[PDB]
Amino acid sequence: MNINEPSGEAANIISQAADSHAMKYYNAADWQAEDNALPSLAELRDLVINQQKSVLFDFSQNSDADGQAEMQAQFRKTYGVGFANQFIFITEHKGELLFTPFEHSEEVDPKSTLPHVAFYISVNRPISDEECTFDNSWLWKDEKGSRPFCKDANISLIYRVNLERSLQYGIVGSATPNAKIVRISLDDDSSGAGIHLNDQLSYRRFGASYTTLDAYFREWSTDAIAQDYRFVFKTSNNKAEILETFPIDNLNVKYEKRKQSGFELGVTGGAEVSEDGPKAKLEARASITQSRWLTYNTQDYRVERNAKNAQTVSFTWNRQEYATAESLLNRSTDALWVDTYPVDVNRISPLSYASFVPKMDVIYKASDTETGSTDFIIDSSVNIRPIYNGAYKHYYVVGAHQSYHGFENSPRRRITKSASFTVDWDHPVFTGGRPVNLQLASFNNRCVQVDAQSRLTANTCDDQQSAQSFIYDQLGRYVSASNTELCLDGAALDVLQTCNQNLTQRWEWRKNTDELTNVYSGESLGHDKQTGELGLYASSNDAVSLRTITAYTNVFNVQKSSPILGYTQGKMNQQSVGQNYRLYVREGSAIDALGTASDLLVGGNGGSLTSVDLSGVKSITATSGDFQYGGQQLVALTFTYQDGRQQMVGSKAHVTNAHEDRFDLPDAAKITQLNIWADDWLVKGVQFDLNL
Repeated sequence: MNINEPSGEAANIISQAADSHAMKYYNAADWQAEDNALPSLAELRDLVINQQKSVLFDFSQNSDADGQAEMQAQFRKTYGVGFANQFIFITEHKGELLFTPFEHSEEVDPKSTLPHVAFYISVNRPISDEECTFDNSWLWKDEKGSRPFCKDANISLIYRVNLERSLQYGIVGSATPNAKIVRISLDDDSSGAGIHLNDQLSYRRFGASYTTLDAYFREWSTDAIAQDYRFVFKTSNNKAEILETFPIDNLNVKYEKRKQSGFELGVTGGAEVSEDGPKAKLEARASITQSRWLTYNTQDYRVERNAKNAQTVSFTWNRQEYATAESLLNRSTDALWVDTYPVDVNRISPLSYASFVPKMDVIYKASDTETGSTDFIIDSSVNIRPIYNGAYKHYYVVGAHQSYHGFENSPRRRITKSASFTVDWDHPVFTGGRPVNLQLASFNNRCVQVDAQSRLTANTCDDQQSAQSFIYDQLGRYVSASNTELCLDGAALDVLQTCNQNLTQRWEWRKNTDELTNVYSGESLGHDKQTGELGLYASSNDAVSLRTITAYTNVFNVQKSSPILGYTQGKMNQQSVGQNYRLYVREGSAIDALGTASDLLVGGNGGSLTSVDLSGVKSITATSGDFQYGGQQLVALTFTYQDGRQQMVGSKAHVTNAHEDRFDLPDAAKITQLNIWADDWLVKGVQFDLNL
């Protein structure tokens, strides 16, 4: 929905864009008239990542402080991060959202199992000719005019940001922290273009406009280099503190190293350590290492780490090798007739002017009970330094010579590009839980959804909609992802209630069923088969179904693998999906064998052969129950396609106490690997690995 006209500045941005066909414009003032005017997370990801559009958000229409805060809060809640800028461009970078906040149209004129929120922030600061203009002379600065000492100078950087939670896990003395984590990185796999000052260093020669005997008489001003590059990380309040950084110690000159900066987080665990999957309560069960790769080639520069306080850290690439104009001289004395450039610019590494790509890793922590918000500020700068050298004449009696000198008091100019983003500590990703939904199984595609007034309804499932996602916490409460202060309460199931210690807010799954029970009363969660309204029931009846299905959602990070459908038994069989994009299966009363190639089937020898086409599959449903021969057993897999067609392998006829698990494939995702558990008779479980 577009309701308001574009601002004058937005019209300039749209018209000046290099690819205007890929533009998508949104005036944030529209949200006051229509809550659905803003794109949902699914729509924004589809536009930005799948369709490769450039989405422009416009906050410039109304400058009211109350309105500014409301629109920013809506943006922050929906997309995970907030900015205090009039405009925000959103584009795709490394499969994630890249935010480019800016103020003026001139700034953009081209002429696994760990739950975490990932995005990128880009800064692009062209440096004007005036900003690299210095006097042509230092000895005679008022006489020789001025010139630009750089050419097409530019700062272009991309910051990787991760919002995540670490739980405490591990042996005493080596346990992971229990803290909310904001991680900011400039790494090898997502870096921007870097900082550029010049393709090659030129110079200009000048002489004294007066006769000289014992005086400076000649000067050379060389194109500028970076005396330093600096990167400062700050916060708006003390809710966050620096926990870990790389660099940790100062780096020396001529340092060549690719550093793996690993950070250990405690997690609720994947399918390997948590058998119950989506039905598992929040509990630390494993630790994972999240690594960022940082390549250093410091050459002329040492890297100095400075921590002003617990909230601030800075990294400065400081010139150490050939750091002075004097050090660049390759001549010391000469006869007076000699007239030549006394400087060897080959002593200046190209990292100093041609291309510099900084790398660093900053990990902030906040307490596990932190609330409110914090702004994170990054100041990236280059200290532009022109180079001046001079020649001094010496006459004694009957001989003479000149000596060469460097000047270090000459002017410098620091150009800084700043960026700031806002983090909500109440974001559900900071609970450490993997988001899940509550699907009303009597319906085909209905999930529990919370509206703005916290009322509960049944809506078409959208696994990227926060209103349909919950966190199954350590007490068995179902905490809403839209508001972590609200919980699903059996005392009143028409509206979410403030989370507390009451037993009516705690839920327990009945093993090997689709039945979710309330702790206080022992009754089961039921839903009306027509309206979807929730209630507590001691049994099913004509109007009410007691079947609830839960699965992992994609509100934080898109799931790259399904949970284990069925059960694990024996050796896991990894099978890659071939170019046919087809599954081969021998079926009967159950699934005898399953495979990706007609010859390569894992399982038993019986059953009737058939094939399943993976093209257009929207979801996969696994049916299990007590088999005619044995206990709990996977007996059927149902593939549902986007057109609505369904194909089922196996059967449900020879089973009792049937229950289902549903795995929904994300859009534009390809199945590439199958993990199949089977004995000599039947297939026991299957897990799907995806690529996005």
